[PDB]
Amino acid sequence: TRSARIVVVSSRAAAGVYTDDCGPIIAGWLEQHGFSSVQPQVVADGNPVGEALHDAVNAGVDVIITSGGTGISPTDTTPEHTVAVLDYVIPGLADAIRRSGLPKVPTSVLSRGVCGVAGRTLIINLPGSPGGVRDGLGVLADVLDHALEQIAG
Amino acid sequence: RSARIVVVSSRATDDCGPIIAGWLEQHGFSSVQPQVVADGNPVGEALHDAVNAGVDVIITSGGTGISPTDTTPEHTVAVLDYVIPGLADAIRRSGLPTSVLSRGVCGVAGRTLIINLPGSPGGVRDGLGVLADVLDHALEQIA
Amino acid sequence: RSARIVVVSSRAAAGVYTDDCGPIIAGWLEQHGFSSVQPQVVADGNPVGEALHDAVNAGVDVIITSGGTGISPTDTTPEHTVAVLDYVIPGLADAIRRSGLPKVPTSVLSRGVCGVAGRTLIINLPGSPGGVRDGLGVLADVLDHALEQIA
Ligand SMILES: [Cl-]
Repeated sequence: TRSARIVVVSSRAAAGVYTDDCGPIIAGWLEQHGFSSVQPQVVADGNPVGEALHDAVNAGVDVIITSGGTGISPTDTTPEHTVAVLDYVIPGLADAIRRSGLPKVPTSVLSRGVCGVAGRTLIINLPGSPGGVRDGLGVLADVLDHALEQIAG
Repeated sequence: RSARIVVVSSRATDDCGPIIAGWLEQHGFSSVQPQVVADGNPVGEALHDAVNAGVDVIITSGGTGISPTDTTPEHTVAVLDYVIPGLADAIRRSGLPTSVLSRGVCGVAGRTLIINLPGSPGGVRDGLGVLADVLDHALEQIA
Repeated sequence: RSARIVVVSSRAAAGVYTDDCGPIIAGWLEQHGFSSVQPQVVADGNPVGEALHDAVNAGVDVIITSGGTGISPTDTTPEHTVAVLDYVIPGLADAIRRSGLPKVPTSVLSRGVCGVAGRTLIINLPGSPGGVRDGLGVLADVLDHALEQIA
Protein backbone atom coordinates (compact mmCIF):
# COMPACT_ATOMS: atom_id res chain seq x y z
CA THR A 1 0.00 0.00 0.00
CA ARG A 2 1.81 3.24 -1.25
CA SER A 3 1.44 4.31 -5.01
CA ALA A 4 -1.63 4.58 -7.24
CA ARG A 5 -3.43 6.10 -10.17
CA ILE A 6 -7.08 6.83 -10.88
CA VAL A 7 -8.50 6.74 -14.34
CA VAL A 8 -12.03 7.99 -14.81
CA VAL A 9 -13.44 7.05 -18.23
CA SER A 10 -15.95 9.51 -19.65
CA SER A 11 -15.67 11.25 -23.00
CA ARG A 12 -17.87 14.15 -21.81
CA ALA A 13 -16.01 14.59 -18.53
CA ALA A 14 -12.63 14.28 -20.26
CA ALA A 15 -13.64 17.14 -22.62
CA GLY A 16 -14.41 19.28 -19.53
CA VAL A 17 -18.15 19.44 -20.16
CA TYR A 18 -19.26 17.04 -17.45
CA THR A 19 -18.89 16.43 -13.73
CA ASP A 20 -16.48 13.73 -12.37
CA ASP A 21 -18.06 12.66 -9.04
CA CYS A 22 -16.41 9.23 -8.99
CA GLY A 23 -12.76 10.28 -9.08
CA PRO A 24 -12.90 12.34 -5.84
CA ILE A 25 -14.53 9.38 -4.05
CA ILE A 26 -11.64 7.13 -5.13
CA ALA A 27 -9.02 9.79 -4.23
CA GLY A 28 -10.40 10.12 -0.70
CA TRP A 29 -10.56 6.38 -0.14
CA LEU A 30 -6.95 6.01 -1.36
CA GLU A 31 -5.86 8.67 1.16
CA GLN A 32 -7.51 6.62 3.90
CA HIS A 33 -5.49 3.53 2.83
CA GLY A 34 -1.89 4.79 2.78
CA PHE A 35 -1.64 6.36 -0.60
CA SER A 36 -1.76 10.07 -1.11
CA SER A 37 -2.69 12.32 -2.76
CA VAL A 38 -3.73 10.99 -6.12
CA GLN A 39 -5.66 13.13 -8.56
CA PRO A 40 -8.09 11.60 -11.09
CA GLN A 41 -7.09 11.36 -14.78
CA VAL A 42 -10.21 11.70 -16.79
CA VAL A 43 -10.04 10.20 -20.26
CA ALA A 44 -12.39 9.35 -23.15
CA ASP A 45 -13.71 5.85 -23.86
CA GLY A 46 -11.47 3.80 -26.13
CA ASN A 47 -7.85 4.17 -27.01
CA PRO A 48 -7.24 6.86 -24.29
CA VAL A 49 -8.05 4.07 -21.75
CA GLY A 50 -5.35 1.78 -23.19
CA GLU A 51 -2.94 4.73 -23.26
CA ALA A 52 -3.61 5.66 -19.61
CA LEU A 53 -3.27 2.05 -18.37
CA HIS A 54 -0.07 1.26 -20.28
CA ASP A 55 1.41 4.48 -19.02
CA ALA A 56 0.48 3.70 -15.46
CA VAL A 57 1.80 0.13 -15.56
CA ASN A 58 5.03 1.30 -17.19
CA ALA A 59 5.35 3.78 -14.29
CA GLY A 60 5.28 0.71 -11.91
CA VAL A 61 2.41 1.95 -9.75
CA ASP A 62 1.10 -0.54 -7.10
CA VAL A 63 -2.58 0.03 -7.96
CA ILE A 64 -4.77 1.42 -10.68
CA ILE A 65 -8.41 2.16 -9.99
CA THR A 66 -10.70 2.81 -12.94
CA SER A 67 -14.24 4.11 -13.00
CA GLY A 68 -16.80 3.94 -15.82
CA GLY A 69 -17.07 2.49 -19.36
CA THR A 70 -17.81 -1.07 -18.08
CA GLY A 71 -21.42 -1.40 -19.11
CA ILE A 72 -22.99 -2.64 -22.34
CA SER A 73 -23.47 0.61 -24.20
CA PRO A 74 -21.98 0.99 -27.69
CA THR A 75 -19.13 3.06 -26.33
CA ASP A 76 -18.24 1.05 -23.13
CA THR A 77 -14.86 -0.56 -23.85
CA THR A 78 -13.01 -0.22 -20.51
CA PRO A 79 -13.00 -4.07 -19.87
CA GLU A 80 -11.47 -4.72 -23.31
CA HIS A 81 -8.73 -2.16 -22.88
CA THR A 82 -8.01 -3.45 -19.32
CA VAL A 83 -7.86 -7.10 -20.40
CA ALA A 84 -5.43 -6.06 -23.19
CA VAL A 85 -3.01 -4.58 -20.65
CA LEU A 86 -3.45 -7.33 -18.01
CA ASP A 87 -1.22 -10.39 -17.64
CA TYR A 88 -4.26 -12.11 -16.12
CA VAL A 89 -7.69 -11.56 -14.49
CA ILE A 90 -8.81 -12.00 -10.88
CA PRO A 91 -12.40 -13.30 -11.44
CA GLY A 92 -13.42 -13.52 -7.79
CA LEU A 93 -12.64 -9.86 -7.12
CA ALA A 94 -14.59 -8.59 -10.18
CA ASP A 95 -17.56 -10.88 -9.22
CA ALA A 96 -17.51 -9.66 -5.56
CA ILE A 97 -17.43 -6.01 -6.77
CA ARG A 98 -20.54 -6.80 -8.93
CA ARG A 99 -22.28 -8.49 -6.04
CA SER A 100 -21.40 -5.62 -3.67
CA GLY A 101 -23.95 -3.23 -5.23
CA LEU A 102 -26.48 -5.84 -5.97
CA PRO A 103 -28.95 -5.94 -3.07
CA LYS A 104 -30.06 -3.02 -4.23
CA VAL A 105 -28.97 -1.97 -7.76
CA PRO A 106 -30.06 -5.07 -9.72
CA THR A 107 -28.41 -3.74 -12.88
CA SER A 108 -25.01 -4.31 -11.15
CA VAL A 109 -24.97 -7.59 -13.12
CA LEU A 110 -24.44 -5.59 -16.35
CA SER A 111 -21.08 -4.17 -15.36
CA ARG A 112 -18.39 -5.98 -17.30
CA GLY A 113 -15.54 -4.81 -15.12
CA VAL A 114 -12.48 -6.92 -14.66
CA CYS A 115 -9.65 -6.80 -12.16
CA GLY A 116 -6.18 -8.29 -12.64
CA VAL A 117 -2.45 -7.98 -12.47
CA ALA A 118 -0.15 -6.42 -15.09
CA GLY A 119 3.53 -6.70 -14.19
CA ARG A 120 3.37 -5.91 -10.47
CA THR A 121 0.42 -3.48 -10.77
CA LEU A 122 -3.03 -4.39 -9.54
CA ILE A 123 -5.81 -2.98 -11.75
CA ILE A 124 -9.44 -2.63 -10.54
CA ASN A 125 -12.39 -1.71 -12.81
CA LEU A 126 -15.27 -0.03 -10.92
CA PRO A 127 -18.63 1.10 -12.27
CA GLY A 128 -19.26 4.69 -13.38
CA SER A 129 -21.56 5.64 -10.48
CA PRO A 130 -20.76 7.08 -7.01
CA GLY A 131 -22.59 4.32 -5.09
CA GLY A 132 -21.13 1.47 -7.21
CA VAL A 133 -17.69 2.97 -6.68
CA ARG A 134 -18.11 3.25 -2.86
CA ASP A 135 -19.50 -0.33 -2.62
CA GLY A 136 -16.69 -1.73 -4.78
CA LEU A 137 -13.99 0.15 -2.77
CA GLY A 138 -15.54 -1.47 0.33
CA VAL A 139 -14.96 -4.87 -1.24
CA LEU A 140 -11.41 -3.90 -2.19
CA ALA A 141 -10.68 -2.70 1.36
CA ASP A 142 -11.16 -6.26 2.68
CA VAL A 143 -8.37 -7.59 0.45
CA LEU A 144 -6.03 -4.75 -0.69
CA ASP A 145 -3.23 -5.31 1.85
CA HIS A 146 -3.15 -9.03 1.32
CA ALA A 147 -3.34 -8.57 -2.50
CA LEU A 148 -0.40 -6.13 -2.50
CA GLU A 149 1.59 -8.40 -0.18
CA GLN A 150 1.03 -11.39 -2.50
CA ILE A 151 1.94 -9.51 -5.67
CA ALA A 152 5.20 -8.40 -4.02
CA GLY A 153 6.24 -11.98 -3.07
CA ARG B 1 -24.15 2.70 -42.20
CA SER B 2 -20.65 4.10 -42.68
CA ALA B 3 -18.89 7.23 -41.44
CA ARG B 4 -15.70 9.10 -40.96
CA ILE B 5 -14.78 11.76 -38.40
CA VAL B 6 -12.25 14.45 -39.17
CA VAL B 7 -11.08 16.51 -36.18
CA VAL B 8 -9.26 19.60 -37.51
CA SER B 9 -6.70 20.86 -34.92
CA SER B 10 -3.95 23.45 -35.47
CA ARG B 11 -2.10 21.67 -32.65
CA ALA B 12 -1.64 18.63 -34.96
CA THR B 13 -5.60 15.16 -27.16
CA ASP B 14 -8.74 14.97 -29.18
CA ASP B 15 -11.72 15.94 -26.94
CA CYS B 16 -14.38 16.14 -29.69
CA GLY B 17 -13.62 13.08 -31.80
CA PRO B 18 -14.77 10.57 -29.13
CA ILE B 19 -17.98 12.52 -28.48
CA ILE B 20 -18.90 12.42 -32.20
CA ALA B 21 -17.86 8.74 -32.47
CA GLY B 22 -20.11 7.88 -29.52
CA TRP B 23 -23.05 9.75 -31.06
CA LEU B 24 -22.64 7.90 -34.35
CA GLU B 25 -22.65 4.51 -32.57
CA GLN B 26 -25.94 5.55 -30.93
CA HIS B 27 -27.29 6.32 -34.41
CA GLY B 28 -26.51 3.03 -36.10
CA PHE B 29 -22.95 3.51 -37.26
CA SER B 30 -19.58 2.43 -36.76
CA SER B 31 -17.12 2.22 -34.15
CA VAL B 32 -15.48 5.05 -36.16
CA GLN B 33 -12.01 6.17 -35.23
CA PRO B 34 -11.54 9.92 -35.36
CA GLN B 35 -8.81 11.23 -37.60
CA VAL B 36 -7.13 14.18 -36.04
CA VAL B 37 -5.51 16.38 -38.72
CA ALA B 38 -3.91 19.80 -39.15
CA ASP B 39 -5.63 22.58 -41.06
CA GLY B 40 -5.07 22.81 -44.77
CA ASN B 41 -3.91 19.95 -46.96
CA PRO B 42 -4.63 17.28 -44.34
CA VAL B 43 -8.29 18.33 -44.26
CA GLY B 44 -8.36 17.92 -48.08
CA GLU B 45 -6.85 14.49 -47.83
CA ALA B 46 -9.21 13.19 -45.18
CA LEU B 47 -12.27 14.51 -47.11
CA HIS B 48 -11.04 13.08 -50.45
CA ASP B 49 -10.29 9.64 -48.98
CA ALA B 50 -13.71 9.45 -47.24
CA VAL B 51 -15.58 10.62 -50.41
CA ASN B 52 -13.65 8.00 -52.50
CA ALA B 53 -14.56 5.32 -49.97
CA GLY B 54 -18.27 6.21 -50.55
CA VAL B 55 -19.13 6.61 -46.88
CA ASP B 56 -22.64 7.73 -46.00
CA VAL B 57 -21.55 10.54 -43.64
CA ILE B 58 -18.51 12.64 -42.86
CA ILE B 59 -18.49 14.79 -39.75
CA THR B 60 -15.74 17.37 -39.30
CA SER B 61 -14.99 19.42 -36.17
CA GLY B 62 -12.97 22.67 -36.08
CA GLY B 63 -11.29 25.13 -38.38
CA THR B 64 -14.53 26.91 -39.34
CA GLY B 65 -13.88 30.34 -37.89
CA ILE B 66 -11.98 33.37 -39.13
CA SER B 67 -8.50 32.79 -37.78
CA PRO B 68 -5.65 32.81 -40.31
CA THR B 69 -5.67 28.97 -40.60
CA ASP B 70 -9.40 28.23 -40.41
CA THR B 71 -10.05 26.73 -43.89
CA THR B 72 -12.28 23.68 -43.16
CA PRO B 73 -15.27 25.20 -45.04
CA GLU B 74 -13.11 26.00 -48.11
CA HIS B 75 -11.74 22.46 -48.22
CA THR B 76 -15.28 21.16 -47.73
CA VAL B 77 -16.82 23.27 -50.49
CA ALA B 78 -13.91 22.10 -52.71
CA VAL B 79 -15.16 18.48 -52.51
CA LEU B 80 -18.97 19.11 -52.41
CA ASP B 81 -21.28 18.84 -55.43
CA TYR B 82 -23.63 21.19 -53.63
CA VAL B 83 -24.29 22.75 -50.20
CA ILE B 84 -27.31 22.34 -47.92
CA PRO B 85 -27.60 25.86 -46.52
CA GLY B 86 -30.51 25.26 -44.09
CA LEU B 87 -28.56 22.54 -42.28
CA ALA B 88 -25.44 24.72 -41.74
CA ASP B 89 -27.74 27.54 -40.62
CA ALA B 90 -29.64 25.22 -38.24
CA ILE B 91 -26.33 24.06 -36.75
CA ARG B 92 -25.31 27.71 -36.16
CA ARG B 93 -28.67 28.47 -34.62
CA SER B 94 -28.49 25.47 -32.23
CA GLY B 95 -27.30 25.91 -28.62
CA LEU B 96 -26.91 29.61 -27.86
CA PRO B 97 -21.92 32.39 -28.85
CA THR B 98 -19.26 34.17 -30.87
CA SER B 99 -19.87 31.83 -33.80
CA VAL B 100 -22.23 33.54 -35.64
CA LEU B 101 -18.59 33.34 -36.70
CA SER B 102 -18.59 29.60 -37.71
CA ARG B 103 -18.55 29.42 -41.49
CA GLY B 104 -19.27 25.71 -41.51
CA VAL B 105 -21.05 24.24 -44.48
CA CYS B 106 -22.95 21.03 -45.08
CA GLY B 107 -23.49 19.30 -48.41
CA VAL B 108 -23.42 16.24 -50.58
CA ALA B 109 -20.36 14.95 -52.43
CA GLY B 110 -21.45 12.00 -54.59
CA ARG B 111 -23.67 9.99 -52.24
CA THR B 112 -21.77 11.26 -49.12
CA LEU B 113 -23.25 13.75 -46.69
CA ILE B 114 -20.67 16.13 -45.17
CA ILE B 115 -21.41 18.14 -42.03
CA ASN B 116 -19.07 20.85 -40.63
CA LEU B 117 -19.19 21.28 -36.88
CA PRO B 118 -17.40 23.88 -34.71
CA GLY B 119 -14.24 22.90 -32.86
CA SER B 120 -15.77 23.06 -29.36
CA PRO B 121 -17.42 20.22 -27.46
CA GLY B 122 -20.53 22.47 -26.91
CA GLY B 123 -20.72 23.44 -30.59
CA VAL B 124 -20.37 19.75 -31.50
CA ARG B 125 -23.11 18.78 -28.99
CA ASP B 126 -25.57 21.34 -30.38
CA GLY B 127 -24.76 20.51 -33.96
CA LEU B 128 -25.29 16.78 -33.33
CA GLY B 129 -28.65 17.57 -31.71
CA VAL B 130 -29.76 19.15 -35.00
CA LEU B 131 -28.43 16.22 -36.97
CA ALA B 132 -30.37 13.79 -34.77
CA ASP B 133 -33.70 15.06 -36.10
CA VAL B 134 -32.85 15.01 -39.81
CA LEU B 135 -30.09 12.51 -40.42
CA ASP B 136 -32.24 9.44 -41.26
CA HIS B 137 -34.33 11.40 -43.72
CA ALA B 138 -31.26 13.09 -45.27
CA LEU B 139 -29.58 9.73 -45.85
CA GLU B 140 -32.79 8.34 -47.30
CA GLN B 141 -33.22 11.25 -49.69
CA ILE B 142 -29.58 11.14 -50.87
CA ALA B 143 -29.98 7.39 -51.77
CA ARG C 1 2.61 15.18 -11.19
CA SER C 2 -0.95 16.59 -11.06
CA ALA C 3 -2.43 19.91 -12.24
CA ARG C 4 -5.62 21.86 -12.33
CA ILE C 5 -6.42 24.52 -14.94
CA VAL C 6 -8.80 27.23 -13.88
CA VAL C 7 -10.08 29.22 -16.81
CA VAL C 8 -11.59 32.40 -15.36
CA SER C 9 -14.46 33.80 -17.42
CA SER C 10 -18.16 34.48 -16.44
CA ARG C 11 -19.19 34.12 -20.08
CA ALA C 12 -17.27 30.84 -20.55
CA ALA C 13 -18.61 29.55 -17.23
CA ALA C 14 -22.10 30.45 -18.49
CA GLY C 15 -21.60 28.52 -21.78
CA VAL C 16 -21.95 31.91 -23.55
CA TYR C 17 -18.29 31.77 -24.66
CA THR C 18 -16.07 28.88 -25.58
CA ASP C 19 -13.02 28.08 -23.53
CA ASP C 20 -10.16 27.97 -26.02
CA CYS C 21 -7.30 28.54 -23.48
CA GLY C 22 -8.13 25.58 -21.19
CA PRO C 23 -7.37 22.91 -23.90
CA ILE C 24 -4.18 24.76 -24.89
CA ILE C 25 -2.92 24.61 -21.32
CA ALA C 26 -4.04 20.98 -20.84
CA GLY C 27 -1.95 19.72 -23.87
CA TRP C 28 1.15 21.55 -22.72
CA LEU C 29 0.90 19.87 -19.30
CA GLU C 30 0.69 16.38 -20.81
CA GLN C 31 4.02 16.85 -22.67
CA HIS C 32 5.61 17.75 -19.35
CA GLY C 33 4.58 14.51 -17.70
CA PHE C 34 1.34 15.41 -16.04
CA SER C 35 -1.37 12.66 -15.79
CA SER C 36 -4.31 14.94 -14.75
CA VAL C 37 -6.77 17.22 -15.98
CA GLN C 38 -9.96 18.55 -17.24
CA PRO C 39 -9.79 22.18 -17.06
CA GLN C 40 -12.30 23.90 -14.88
CA VAL C 41 -14.10 27.04 -15.92
CA VAL C 42 -15.35 29.50 -13.29
CA ALA C 43 -16.85 32.99 -13.23
CA ASP C 44 -14.80 36.07 -12.28
CA GLY C 45 -14.63 36.90 -8.57
CA ASN C 46 -15.42 34.62 -5.67
CA PRO C 47 -15.55 31.46 -7.69
CA VAL C 48 -11.87 31.90 -8.38
CA GLY C 49 -11.13 31.76 -4.62
CA GLU C 50 -13.40 28.69 -4.34
CA ALA C 51 -11.63 26.87 -7.11
CA LEU C 52 -8.11 27.63 -5.83
CA HIS C 53 -9.07 26.54 -2.34
CA ASP C 54 -10.56 23.28 -3.56
CA ALA C 55 -7.45 22.58 -5.64
CA VAL C 56 -5.05 23.49 -2.79
CA ASN C 57 -7.00 21.25 -0.33
CA ALA C 58 -6.90 18.37 -2.79
CA GLY C 59 -3.15 18.90 -2.85
CA VAL C 60 -2.44 19.23 -6.59
CA ASP C 61 1.17 20.01 -7.55
CA VAL C 62 0.26 22.99 -9.85
CA ILE C 63 -2.68 25.27 -10.57
CA ILE C 64 -2.62 27.28 -13.78
CA THR C 65 -5.19 30.00 -14.16
CA SER C 66 -6.23 31.90 -17.27
CA GLY C 67 -7.93 35.27 -17.39
CA GLY C 68 -9.18 37.94 -15.04
CA THR C 69 -5.77 39.52 -14.47
CA GLY C 70 -6.39 42.85 -16.28
CA ILE C 71 -7.51 46.23 -14.99
CA SER C 72 -11.22 46.17 -15.88
CA PRO C 73 -13.74 46.23 -13.02
CA THR C 74 -14.38 42.52 -13.11
CA ASP C 75 -10.68 41.50 -13.21
CA THR C 76 -10.12 40.03 -9.73
CA THR C 77 -8.06 36.87 -10.34
CA PRO C 78 -4.91 38.44 -8.80
CA GLU C 79 -6.83 39.40 -5.67
CA HIS C 80 -8.26 35.93 -5.09
CA THR C 81 -4.92 34.33 -5.90
CA VAL C 82 -2.98 36.47 -3.36
CA ALA C 83 -5.66 35.64 -0.75
CA VAL C 84 -4.99 31.93 -1.18
CA LEU C 85 -1.19 32.17 -1.56
CA ASP C 86 1.26 31.90 1.32
CA TYR C 87 3.76 34.02 -0.70
CA VAL C 88 4.41 35.28 -4.20
CA ILE C 89 7.21 34.47 -6.67
CA PRO C 90 7.70 37.94 -8.25
CA GLY C 91 10.33 36.92 -10.86
CA LEU C 92 8.06 34.32 -12.44
CA ALA C 93 5.11 36.76 -12.76
CA ASP C 94 7.54 39.34 -14.24
CA ALA C 95 8.97 36.76 -16.68
CA ILE C 96 5.40 35.89 -17.84
CA ARG C 97 4.62 39.59 -18.45
CA ARG C 98 7.79 40.08 -20.45
CA SER C 99 7.14 37.04 -22.71
CA GLY C 100 4.52 39.13 -24.53
CA LEU C 101 7.08 41.82 -25.44
CA PRO C 102 7.89 43.52 -27.79
CA LYS C 103 4.92 42.34 -29.91
CA VAL C 104 2.12 43.06 -27.37
CA PRO C 105 3.23 46.00 -25.17
CA THR C 106 -0.13 45.85 -23.35
CA SER C 107 1.14 42.54 -21.75
CA VAL C 108 2.50 44.77 -18.94
CA LEU C 109 -1.09 45.47 -17.87
CA SER C 110 -1.65 41.88 -16.56
CA ARG C 111 -1.56 41.97 -12.77
CA GLY C 112 -1.09 38.20 -12.68
CA VAL C 113 0.87 36.69 -9.82
CA CYS C 114 2.52 33.35 -9.07
CA GLY C 115 3.27 31.79 -5.74
CA VAL C 116 3.00 28.85 -3.42
CA ALA C 117 -0.02 27.81 -1.30
CA GLY C 118 0.97 24.89 0.96
CA ARG C 119 2.75 22.58 -1.45
CA THR C 120 0.81 23.85 -4.54
CA LEU C 121 2.38 26.11 -7.16
CA ILE C 122 -0.08 28.61 -8.57
CA ILE C 123 0.54 30.55 -11.82
CA ASN C 124 -1.75 33.30 -13.18
CA LEU C 125 -1.83 33.47 -17.01
CA PRO C 126 -3.65 36.10 -19.09
CA GLY C 127 -7.04 35.29 -20.77
CA SER C 128 -5.81 35.48 -24.38
CA PRO C 129 -4.56 32.34 -26.12
CA GLY C 130 -1.46 34.35 -27.10
CA GLY C 131 -0.75 35.48 -23.54
CA VAL C 132 -1.21 31.86 -22.49
CA ARG C 133 1.13 30.39 -25.10
CA ASP C 134 3.63 33.12 -24.30
CA GLY C 135 3.51 32.23 -20.54
CA LEU C 136 3.94 28.48 -21.18
CA GLY C 137 7.20 29.40 -22.89
CA VAL C 138 8.54 30.74 -19.59
CA LEU C 139 7.41 27.67 -17.69
CA ALA C 140 9.17 25.34 -20.11
CA ASP C 141 12.62 25.47 -18.44
CA VAL C 142 11.69 26.43 -14.84
CA LEU C 143 8.57 24.43 -13.99
CA ASP C 144 10.28 21.11 -13.26
CA HIS C 145 12.92 22.81 -11.04
CA ALA C 146 10.19 24.91 -9.34
CA LEU C 147 8.24 21.77 -8.39
CA GLU C 148 11.41 20.06 -7.29
CA GLN C 149 12.29 23.07 -5.09
CA ILE C 150 8.79 23.14 -3.52
CA ALA C 151 9.28 19.45 -2.65
CL1 LIG D 1 -19.22 1.59 -15.75
